[PDB]
Amino acid sequence: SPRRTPQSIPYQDLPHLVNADGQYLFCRYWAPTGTPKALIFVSHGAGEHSGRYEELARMLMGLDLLVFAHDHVGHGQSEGERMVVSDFHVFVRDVLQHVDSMQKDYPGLPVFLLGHSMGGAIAILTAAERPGHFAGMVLISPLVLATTFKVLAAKVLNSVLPNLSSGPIDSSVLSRNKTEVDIYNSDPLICRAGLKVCFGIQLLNAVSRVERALPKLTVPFLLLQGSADRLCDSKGAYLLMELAKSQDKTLKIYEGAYHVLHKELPEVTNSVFHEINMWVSQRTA
Ligand SMILES: O=C1CC[C@@H](CCC(=O)N2CCC(COc3ccc(F)cc3Cl)CC2)N1
Ligand SMILES: [Cl-]
Repeated sequence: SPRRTPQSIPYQDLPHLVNADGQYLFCRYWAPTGTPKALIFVSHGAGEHSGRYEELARMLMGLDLLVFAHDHVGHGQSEGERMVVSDFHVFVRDVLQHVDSMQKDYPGLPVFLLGHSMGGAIAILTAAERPGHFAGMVLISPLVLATTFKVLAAKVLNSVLPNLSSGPIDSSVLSRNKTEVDIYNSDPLICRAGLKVCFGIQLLNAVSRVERALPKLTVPFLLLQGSADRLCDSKGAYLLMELAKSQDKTLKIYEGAYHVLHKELPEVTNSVFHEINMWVSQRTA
């Protein structure tokens, strides 16, 4: 019996790769016609999948970039227990595998990363693991940072039952655009389950690792952040601008905006799209 997605579609029918753990990841490509100027991997966030970057990805392909992506393990059309991972580094390992593959097939080309939220944390750790290799990083409200005993309490019963959950990601604080909160609450590829303690700990490892990595980054980046984000605190973006050694770093703050700036009120989203577009054009031209 052919291996199937968690939505029972056979992987022989979809673009895919197999990770070091023997798991199938669903892959997604937007290739320009004629020869590409650069490569860019798009790294999605927690609960979501590659499909949510359709718009951004089409805009990047339109600047003649080869845009590729995959669903992280335990997300989207990829394999694994939903929103669980053996160590956060699996995600980074899997991005590097996909990047190394794409580079083999398009040698010469600069490679960029775009990440949102958890996908931004993965973007940072990926660049930090191959210092000097990435041409640029586009970070949309990356996970860079919530109490002390809830931290200490987690790893206590991470031994007992780590399959206990806290609340789901609260969808009302995702975007002031209610159409996009509706779309989020409707997408059958989005896992809206509670946050498992075991996943909660990996997210804490990620935060911890990202903070140790910040002082070591040199990669150019564009950092977009909402001031009223209840999921990834604005202070994290300020901290990344403080600690990164990158000679080429830009912060744009969207006053009042929630977490998902690429799916916000259209004044914000159109700005987000325009800024990413200008910043990538200037660095591929
Ligand atoms: O378009 C979209 C749809 C989905 C959204 C992205 C969501 C995403 O990736 N999140 C948001 C929640 C954040 C929770 O963080 C923690 C939770 C518990 C914990 F114990 C320690 C941490 Cl650090 C992690 C990252 N954007
Ligand atoms: Cl890691």
